[PDB]
Amino acid sequence: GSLTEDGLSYKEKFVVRSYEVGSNKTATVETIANLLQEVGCNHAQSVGFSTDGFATTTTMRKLHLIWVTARMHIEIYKYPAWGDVVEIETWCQSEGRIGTRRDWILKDSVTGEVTGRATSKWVMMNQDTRRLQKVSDDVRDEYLVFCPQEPRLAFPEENNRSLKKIPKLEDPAQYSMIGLKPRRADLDMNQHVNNVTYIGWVLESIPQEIVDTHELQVITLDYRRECQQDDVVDSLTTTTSDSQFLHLLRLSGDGQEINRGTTLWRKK
Amino acid sequence: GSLTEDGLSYKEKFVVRSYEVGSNKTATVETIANLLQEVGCNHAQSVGFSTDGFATTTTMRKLHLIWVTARMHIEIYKYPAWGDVVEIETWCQSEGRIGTRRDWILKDSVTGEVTGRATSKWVMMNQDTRRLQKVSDDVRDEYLVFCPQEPRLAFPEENNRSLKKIPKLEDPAQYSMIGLKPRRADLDMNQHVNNVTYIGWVLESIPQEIVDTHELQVITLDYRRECQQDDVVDSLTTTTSNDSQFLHLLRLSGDGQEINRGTTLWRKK
Ligand SMILES: FC(F)(F)c1ccnc(N2CCNCC2)n1
Ligand SMILES: FC(F)(F)c1ccnc(N2CCNCC2)n1
Repeated sequence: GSLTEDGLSYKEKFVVRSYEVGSNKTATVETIANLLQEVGCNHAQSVGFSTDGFATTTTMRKLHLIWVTARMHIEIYKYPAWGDVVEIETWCQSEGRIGTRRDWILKDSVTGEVTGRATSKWVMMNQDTRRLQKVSDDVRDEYLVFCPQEPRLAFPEENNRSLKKIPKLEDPAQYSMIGLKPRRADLDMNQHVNNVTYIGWVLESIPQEIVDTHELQVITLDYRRECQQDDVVDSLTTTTSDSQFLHLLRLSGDGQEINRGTTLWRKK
Repeated sequence: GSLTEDGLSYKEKFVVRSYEVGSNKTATVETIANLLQEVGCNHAQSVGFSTDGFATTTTMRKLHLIWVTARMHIEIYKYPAWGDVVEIETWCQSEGRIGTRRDWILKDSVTGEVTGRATSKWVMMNQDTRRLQKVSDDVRDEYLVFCPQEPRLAFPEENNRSLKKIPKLEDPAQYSMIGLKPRRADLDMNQHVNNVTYIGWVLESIPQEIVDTHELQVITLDYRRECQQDDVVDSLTTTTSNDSQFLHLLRLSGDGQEINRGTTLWRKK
């Protein structure tokens, strides 16, 4: 992997592994999400971010601040097959004092065609109190050194899916998967549940017949609260329709919302 | 006219006037460009900018700075007819240290449909030395108070026309209109040549047959240097192409110094 000539974006090639593919011998959406996170980490390291798992700036470390994902949106046109090489380009953009964005474009290395795109919204959080906050002047200045200053968006279209408001699923849910618990493989190097695990948990309540007869085209996931190592989650799903679903992850005990999202599926 | 509910954009309605229309009884592209400038001025006044003809901030007046247009890009799907009401929404965005952008959406007031869109790039300049510069931290902070912080673009599409690099027309030009001079009606309240005058001058070298048989769809104009009140301009045009496309160059009649370059795309009626 490497920064591009202008130093404002990063590219990396990945060979899809045997254990990374589903029943149709193509990468799962979780494999895709792990690759987006990996190229994001490799970009942060190349532009001088911390190497402790938190990917923080100098000012963020002095103020005890960390980034937390607020939203992940992924659209796949073609999932790469086992053994195929997929190239991913990523870049960041500052969004005033609201937070920052990380965008990605996925290409077939052989054909050069775009096979997918993704966007993520990140918000500042004080690491100790867990309280959200605005992005300060000093942090906005650090982002100007490695981000394009003119807008560059993976999802440019006006009123596109990536910015849609997601409603809250009302009981009773059409489908559910109860008692989901993370194991050590679900934790990152800082013992927090990895963001990709929540995508897997959302997908657990989709009926196996849908997965067998449809391809996942779009997934939009909001993040509200974290699942701890000893927490238990229930994954709920209702058809809103292509097939479209509304999703909700909540703690098994008190029913506290951890995530909400939507998925759009195309018949194979 | 008024700021919208969130206070991050501005809207205004205009009734197209008799002297504002061309041969097909619809607004000229110069009428459209004047309306964009007017709604831009009304937005700046509503968010606390100076009222002297230079749309300046408190920090800009302190540092003797002004904005200058670097590029204007306009795309029209339907020109409003004489007597029609056109609604225009405008907003600004900060582009880091490079400069700022002002975007516009034009709608038919009756149907609610988008009839056109425009975007403009602005660069900081010291008013005394005329030297270009980067946008300072204090100016970027002033723009955050009245601009949307998430990107809002009139031209979102990937490699869209509004960002295309424009080449320099090589002599000899296919067409030309020589000896163009501005009169007092071409000057703004600060005695500088109005930006819309340059659009008119570019269009002067398009043959009348093209204007009679085609409608202008897209115009992209780069601004490099200003024409003074006593300067004389030559307008040059060469066809580069059902659509007709042209390359344009405005230069001073004497020494041939470039003042503007641009392109136009026309569709057969
Ligand atoms: F994205 C987000 F909404 F900002 C988000 C994601 C994940 N956690 C949070 N928290 C939990 C701790 N205290 C309130 C904020 N918030
Ligand atoms: F857009 C632009 F290129 F920045 C521009 C437009 C108009 N004038 C100028 N300059 C800068 C150099 N000194 C003379 C005035 N520059």
